[PDB]
Amino acid sequence: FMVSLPRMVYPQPKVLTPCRKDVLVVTPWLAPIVWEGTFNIDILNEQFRLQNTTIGLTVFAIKKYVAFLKLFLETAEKHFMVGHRVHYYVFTDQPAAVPRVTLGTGRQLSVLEVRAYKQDVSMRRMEMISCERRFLSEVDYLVCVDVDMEFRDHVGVEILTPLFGTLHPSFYGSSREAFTYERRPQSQAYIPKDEGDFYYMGGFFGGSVQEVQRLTRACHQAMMVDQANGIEAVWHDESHLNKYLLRHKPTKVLSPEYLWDQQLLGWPAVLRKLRFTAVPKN
Amino acid sequence: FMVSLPRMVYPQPKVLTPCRKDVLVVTPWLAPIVWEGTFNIDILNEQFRLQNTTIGLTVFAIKKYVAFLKLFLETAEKHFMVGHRVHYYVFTDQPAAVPRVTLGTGRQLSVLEVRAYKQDVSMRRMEMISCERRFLSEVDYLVCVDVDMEFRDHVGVEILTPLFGTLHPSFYGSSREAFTYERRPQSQAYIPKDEGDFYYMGGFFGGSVQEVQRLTRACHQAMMVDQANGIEAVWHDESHLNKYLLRHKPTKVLSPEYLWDQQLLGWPAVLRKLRFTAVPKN
Ligand SMILES: O=c1ccn([C@@H]2O[C@H](COP(=O)(O)OP(=O)(O)O)[C@@H](O)[C@H]2O)c(=O)[nH]1
Ligand SMILES: O=c1ccn([C@@H]2O[C@H](COP(=O)(O)OP(=O)(O)O)[C@@H](O)[C@H]2O)c(=O)[nH]1
Ligand SMILES: OC[C@H]1O[C@@H](O)[C@H](O)[C@@H](O)[C@H]1O
Ligand SMILES: OC[C@H]1O[C@@H](O)[C@H](O)[C@@H](O)[C@H]1O
Ligand SMILES: [Mn+2]
Ligand SMILES: [Mn+2]
Repeated sequence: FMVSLPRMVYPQPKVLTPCRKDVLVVTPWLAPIVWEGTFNIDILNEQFRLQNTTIGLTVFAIKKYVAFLKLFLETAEKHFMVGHRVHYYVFTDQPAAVPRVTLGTGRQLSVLEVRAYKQDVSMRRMEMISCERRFLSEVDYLVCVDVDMEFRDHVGVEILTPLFGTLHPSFYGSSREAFTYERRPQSQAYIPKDEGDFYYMGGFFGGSVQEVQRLTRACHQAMMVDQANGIEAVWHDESHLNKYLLRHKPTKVLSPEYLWDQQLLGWPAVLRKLRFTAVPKN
Repeated sequence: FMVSLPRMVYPQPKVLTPCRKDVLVVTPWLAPIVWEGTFNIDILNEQFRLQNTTIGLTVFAIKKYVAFLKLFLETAEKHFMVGHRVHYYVFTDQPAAVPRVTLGTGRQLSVLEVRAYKQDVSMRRMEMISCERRFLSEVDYLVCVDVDMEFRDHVGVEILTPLFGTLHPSFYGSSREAFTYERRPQSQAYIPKDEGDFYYMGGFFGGSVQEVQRLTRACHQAMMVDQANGIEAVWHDESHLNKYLLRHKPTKVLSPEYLWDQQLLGWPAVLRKLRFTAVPKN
């Protein structure tokens, strides 16, 4: 049950003025595409706080990638769901290498030890995410991200929805035939040249716990099939995520504001904010 | 559980071209505003058929308004949720005056006899809608409309969502201070001049059965309070609907395509289609 919003004073939305005219702000299946200027964060904050929403954030830091956790977590503290309940889940082969990061109130961190693999590290995240009962008991939404990243600006409840993917920053202006989907029919991830909505980035997806369990289960089952058949998708888990989201349309799509690489792509005018960005690495 | 969509061939959405640049297509709380050009109905049809969705449509035809049912129902047959399961619920004081209208397969009609009131006819719909157990057993969504209307074009599953309202065709270009909300603080429907997103039309709202029961319960309770206090809102149930939807934001908003009056307002260029329209009356 959702109680009433309180009185709020904010600018009237005007139907005969769009804020954003430069970009597509809704998918053809009526999912919002989240850009700056499309949301009033005060209204969304009220809505989600009235539900006491808890957001879980998963991150893998295996082998040398433990080095990325300090900046990841410190900047998450500045920018990620501030004001909301947050539970970080750090999956690592080196529990003792997890930095001691000071958290704001209502935020917690759990360290989950996993085995290190010798592509497989990236690909095994789906299996490892699909800690199932734990998440259902502890959080409302799961957000699943790469560790070699930093938050530079607001990443908040505007992302939350049953199922979301993020537009890959190298492909948002590309035609579908250019997308690097898996193109071999022998793979479970196969997508023909005349199919596809978007090319989603494997490093930032999420949703409700139920929908995230569904996705990671389906992608892990599809990768197992490929394994059995002696085929490895061109972009590993990302290929499978793309096949899933083609057949199960996300209920929001995040703009490239939410997964950017300023060294490789600069700062185009279409991006008002650079919210979550790649950290330079070998 | 939602099974996979089948392969489909359709135009790629392009992120750096919006279809609609002339109008706001998403609210500041990230609800789509449904205009022609914003949706691919093939994708939406697939999604909703995979769920075997059943849509209930409520209409009141009391006293002389029974005359409007033939055209209402015949045009609903041509345009309303065609291909989906539909259950019409016709609330009337004259069961024998309900015309015999031939229905397509998978569609049914029930006649529910009510008492006629001597404003009260309009206002009592909320109470009468909130047949509660019946709807929960028989339909997935409820759509609640005025009878003095005709379908002229497609009205389909693009509307379905947990909770929707429709932009009133006289006010979609107006500033909020011009909206005819109830302005007396003594009414439960009161909305101050600096509040309000939109002015929703009382003649077309809906949602999931749960959310529609919530709305009609809340509006009926608020009208009872007003009654007890000797105040009748300026626009009756519509005033209360507007207060509800201010405090409980709809998950889609329908454009004025979905409730138009061509005699009073013509056919502006911003309306690509006129889908559900007023029938001329005294
Ligand atoms: O040795 C490794 C390789 C990968 N990863 C995790 O897998 C994610 C995906 O790998 P990576 O970021 O290297 O892919 P890229 O973004 O360079 O294509 C990383 O962010 C880490 O979260 C890891 O923890 N250790
Ligand atoms: O005598 C009446 C008055 C109203 N209504 C029902 O209440 C709705 C709202 O009334 P009306 O359409 O007259 O409001 P208007 O659109 O003229 O302001 C009507 O469409 C009918 O569905 C009715 O059935 N009989
Ligand atoms: O073409 C797909 C690839 O594009 C790269 O820019 C990215 O580093 C890879 O991880 C993969 O997403
Ligand atoms: O101002 C509100 C009113 O606007 C009229 O156009 C309509 O006929 C009324 O039923 C009411 O909605
Ligand atoms: Mn990465
Ligand atoms: Mn009417």
